[PDB]
Amino acid sequence: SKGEELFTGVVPILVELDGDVNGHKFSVSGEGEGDATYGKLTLKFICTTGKLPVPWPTLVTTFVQCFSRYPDHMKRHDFFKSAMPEGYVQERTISFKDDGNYKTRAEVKFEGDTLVNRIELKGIDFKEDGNILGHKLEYNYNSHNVYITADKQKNGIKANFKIRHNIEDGSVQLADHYQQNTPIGDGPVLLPDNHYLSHQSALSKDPNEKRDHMVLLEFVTAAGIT
Ligand SMILES: [Cl-]
Repeated sequence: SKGEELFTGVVPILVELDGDVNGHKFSVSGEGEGDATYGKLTLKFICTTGKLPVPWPTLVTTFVQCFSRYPDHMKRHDFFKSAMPEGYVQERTISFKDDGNYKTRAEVKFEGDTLVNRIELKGIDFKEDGNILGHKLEYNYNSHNVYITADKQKNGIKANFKIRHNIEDGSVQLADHYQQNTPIGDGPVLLPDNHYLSHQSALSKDPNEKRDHMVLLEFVTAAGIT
């Protein structure tokens, strides 16, 4: 299909995020590339406003599941590529256990030769010295399964999952994610049977980068259908 064909090699990516959490405003720009043949993503993000006012790991899920590797037998379930190049809107509520929540709305779509993810994020009701605004979360990340179900009435998909954020005290902060995707264009897409995306991530730093930043490498593959 047209959408599949857009991803057969390495595709440049651009990420732009405008955030407001507890009324503290911030912006992040990111860039890198995705290779859906390997399910592989490499990305570098810069906070362009100063220090990020929340922990870099709480933004990982927000900052392109179109680059997941769907196995050949699962190719009829790949909603994300089927919506391209016109793209899809990706909304989430992210509820941090005993703390505030983020709401995000992003558009993921090709703008010429580049896959772009443009996000607005608003965060409310955070504790002034909780794990988030206080920056108590470890700079690391765990593997998660993203359970995908069709959302036929929106011609898209929903997903539900909980991110495990390891805290500096040895405890874990859960970040419950509720996700809804809907195509930007009016035509048909692939509506999947229930399955999951296995996402694995590793966060590092560019020891030559003086700006507040995050380097993120990720591998994402679809599974759950035998
Ligand atoms: Cl999981």
